[PDB]
Amino acid sequence: NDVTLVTGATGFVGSAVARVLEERGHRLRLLVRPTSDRSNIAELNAELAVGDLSDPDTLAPALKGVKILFHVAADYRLWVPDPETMMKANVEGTRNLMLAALEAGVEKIIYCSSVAALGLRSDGVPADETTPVSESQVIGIYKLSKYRAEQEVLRLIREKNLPAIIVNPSTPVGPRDIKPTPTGQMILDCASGNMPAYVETGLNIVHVDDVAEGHALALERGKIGEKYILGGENIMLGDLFRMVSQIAGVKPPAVKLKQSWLYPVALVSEWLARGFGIEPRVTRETLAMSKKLMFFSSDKAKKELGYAPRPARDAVTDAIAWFRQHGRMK
Amino acid sequence: NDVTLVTGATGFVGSAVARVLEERGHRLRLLVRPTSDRSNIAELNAELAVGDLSDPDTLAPALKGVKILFHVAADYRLWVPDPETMMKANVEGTRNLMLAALEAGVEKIIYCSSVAALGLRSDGVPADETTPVSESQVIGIYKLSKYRAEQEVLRLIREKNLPAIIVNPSTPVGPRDIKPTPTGQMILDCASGNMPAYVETGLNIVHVDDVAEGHALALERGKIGEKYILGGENIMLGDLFRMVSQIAGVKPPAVKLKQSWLYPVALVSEWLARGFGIEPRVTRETLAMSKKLMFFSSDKAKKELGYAPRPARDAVTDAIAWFRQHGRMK
Amino acid sequence: NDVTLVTGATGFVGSAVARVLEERGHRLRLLVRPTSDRSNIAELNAELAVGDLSDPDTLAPALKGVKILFHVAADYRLWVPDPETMMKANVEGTRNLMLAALEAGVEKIIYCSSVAALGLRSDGVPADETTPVSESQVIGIYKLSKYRAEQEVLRLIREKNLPAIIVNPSTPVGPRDIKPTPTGQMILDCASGNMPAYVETGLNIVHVDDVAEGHALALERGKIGEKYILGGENIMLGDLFRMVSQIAGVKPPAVKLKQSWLYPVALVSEWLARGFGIEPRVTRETLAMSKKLMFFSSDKAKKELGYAPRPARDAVTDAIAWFRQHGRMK
Ligand SMILES: [Hg+2]
Ligand SMILES: [Hg+2]
Ligand SMILES: [Hg+2]
Ligand SMILES: [Hg+2]
Ligand SMILES: [Hg+2]
Ligand SMILES: [Hg+2]
Repeated sequence: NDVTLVTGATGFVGSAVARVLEERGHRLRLLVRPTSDRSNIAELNAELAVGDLSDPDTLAPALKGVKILFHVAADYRLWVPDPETMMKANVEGTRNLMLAALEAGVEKIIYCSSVAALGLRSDGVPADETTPVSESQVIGIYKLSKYRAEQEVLRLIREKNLPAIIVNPSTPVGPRDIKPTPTGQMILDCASGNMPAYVETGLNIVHVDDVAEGHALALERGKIGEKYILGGENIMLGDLFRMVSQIAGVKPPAVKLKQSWLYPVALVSEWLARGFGIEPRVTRETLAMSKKLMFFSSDKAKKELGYAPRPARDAVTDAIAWFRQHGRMK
Repeated sequence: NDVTLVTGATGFVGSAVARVLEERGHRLRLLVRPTSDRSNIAELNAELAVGDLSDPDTLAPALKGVKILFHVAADYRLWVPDPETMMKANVEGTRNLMLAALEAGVEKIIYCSSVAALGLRSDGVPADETTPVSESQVIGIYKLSKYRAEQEVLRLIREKNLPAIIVNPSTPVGPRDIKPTPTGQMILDCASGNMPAYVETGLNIVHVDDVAEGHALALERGKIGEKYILGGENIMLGDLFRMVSQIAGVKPPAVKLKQSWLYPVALVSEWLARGFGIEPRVTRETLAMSKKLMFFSSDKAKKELGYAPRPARDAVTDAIAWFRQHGRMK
Repeated sequence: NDVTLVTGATGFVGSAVARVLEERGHRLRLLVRPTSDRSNIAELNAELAVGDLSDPDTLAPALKGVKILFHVAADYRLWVPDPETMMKANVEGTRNLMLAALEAGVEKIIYCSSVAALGLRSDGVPADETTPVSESQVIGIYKLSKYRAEQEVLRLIREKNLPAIIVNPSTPVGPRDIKPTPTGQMILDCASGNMPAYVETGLNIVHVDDVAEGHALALERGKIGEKYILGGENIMLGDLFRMVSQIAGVKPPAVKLKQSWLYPVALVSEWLARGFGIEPRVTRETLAMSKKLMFFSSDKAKKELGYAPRPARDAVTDAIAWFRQHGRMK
């Protein structure tokens, strides 16, 4: 009657979301995989349900007696040999979960999505929940997957009155980055001195604990059918590495490749594929999309939810302090 | 009773075919998906039906009262980040549409397929509808998708009495190339003096209005179960570029890369994959297939349907003009 | 119920299976695909059921009156342009087949899997049936495919009482390598003097007929539910080539690339991908997995089954002769 189910709780975001809910005193049930590793888990007094999103039979048991569902992705950019197969399984998995929660009579669903599902501006002014997005401008399987999944949730919200509120975190950094996420691995390589080169670009960094808190705020004050960007700070990658290096007491990376220098590679790529009669993975048309800065505003969640992200330097600082104490810099 | 249905009408080939059928006085229904840009369409006075091939349930309404179906590929050679997923949708969609059309009692189906579904020769004698082809000779997802789709149409002709005539256009060029098409893009790069190199290739260029006409002609004179190639001119790529440059009044590109110089990249490609335990995208064997000239004959369509295509010059000349009037070039 | 059924008999590994089953006086029936060139079923005394693992309906017929089933994948490491689609087809073709075998009352099933489905050691001690594996450790699609299909067969064994014994060959070398197999290609490139360089790995080479023997020996002495490695010799790739070259009467390749030299290539690949916003196909984590020697122990098949394979030397010798006689060597 009173159970909060969170999925993806072994992940970086999932577990931080779980901790927040716990300190707010929800009764937790955590869906985990048959495989799965309960390491940043045992910390939580929590019911554990075992299940798997691709098979709707194991989900009803887990959603019995559940009032509130937080759907958080199991991983965050987990590399795989089969990316197209993973995108189908993740899109369908989300659909099964959403339909199952609907069927079990869950009252409120908070769906964790991502800025990767959202649109971009070209003039370098930060994008928001209103920026138009089209399938034809999405560039990789990671983003395409987040885009398709988010579109599924919006279809179910409209066609079937799914009581879902959507959250779109930017790129979370912070302590407890166990696998390291890709952004963690970059911060680690850099803090360690072993990152000689990099390709410039723009991203938005957000403390993982702020993402977490923002999920709780969406449950408390968010409106069914709305998306809310959960960003922190719009930062260039060079500036990020400047901060990492200054905090870690090390030399910043020597080599900065401008994105416009990838143009020739794009061109060669188109010529190789043509010459071989295959599809290029990368083209000039590809580069012109990925050139855009990934800059987002969190103003909608600021006004509408009282979301208060701490600055990017705080997230980077904690992530490094944690990496040092936990042996990751060796 | 008497409606003509046309899919892919927003695309380059689809809308030409649509226009041709209107000057012939057919009543048009356009199968369309929900976000489709309505801009290429407006000039037609057509019923629009929103429907999605991947799903049988949506098609029966779009087929009520339809005497004639033109199934034209939604896109032409559109790069995607999920080529295999799109292949599944093209192949399954075409099956669905074809079953739904049997179930709705459609009297004629013109199926738009491509020379990419057909077999190639190695003596540089132009191939035709008769050239043998086997699934294992086909080297990219794009050609494989078209080969498999056509096989399905052939199966349903043979097993379920599907009343389909098949049309196999070569590579269409001309006005109204809005995206543009990858070939229009080569036209553009070349016309403006920024294609410094190209890999020698041979292909077959057809005026996009000849493809559209050929489609109308196949309905009026073609026999159920027959494939007809709708080509124009077989031309080497360097000759196509020398022609483009002369028309645009610039210097031809002067760096022509032989295909055989790709060997060492194909070698390095196999060894790199082996060293990383993955599948190479490109092998020595791929390269032997890519070598073959995409030369084709339209003799069957000229003799059986009256098809009278124009030279490549007209196609390229018309493309450049349009590109000029609508600001893609000077 | 008299007939021994074998799929993939047209394959390199099937062609060896039948041969050995003739030598044993099983009454054989060979499942065989409508296309597939029937070259190795040629003068075998066998029934000729035509079928396709993709749909259950061609199977009910071919299975009827069959006591013993050997399921051998027909394509050994076949490069394709659609590898994830092929993995789906191989997993489901195996599920279908196994379900049809239940129906038909088959007593014993011999499943051909592969060491690719198994775990690997980091220390370079040969791994065995017992070595732990998880999905996330798995490096390429071929491996993933083999892994998933076996995880399927293990499920049917467990929960539906599939009467299957599992066999895991290492890498087959010998006569009748038609495509060839990627390894056969490496033997041709080597035997002809066309291999300047190679990356150093370890491999387990097994005479293709010893794999055949192993299949039969598994039938006659092996427990339901158990796996059996069917290997030969663990050798470094370099020694393999010295071996191929001496037998070919040619100079060995003299460029041996260390595995650790790919590390900057992995790095470059991660950066180009980040810059182009696509998923890297190869990363430092990939490289760490693929560094491991593909080394395996056959002790279990030796003890439970009296498997006694020959040295790798014989395999290479049988294979080169075959190549020479069929006119594929310079
Ligand atoms: Hg997320
Ligand atoms: Hg650094
Ligand atoms: Hg077409
Ligand atoms: Hg040019
Ligand atoms: Hg096998
Ligand atoms: Hg060699």
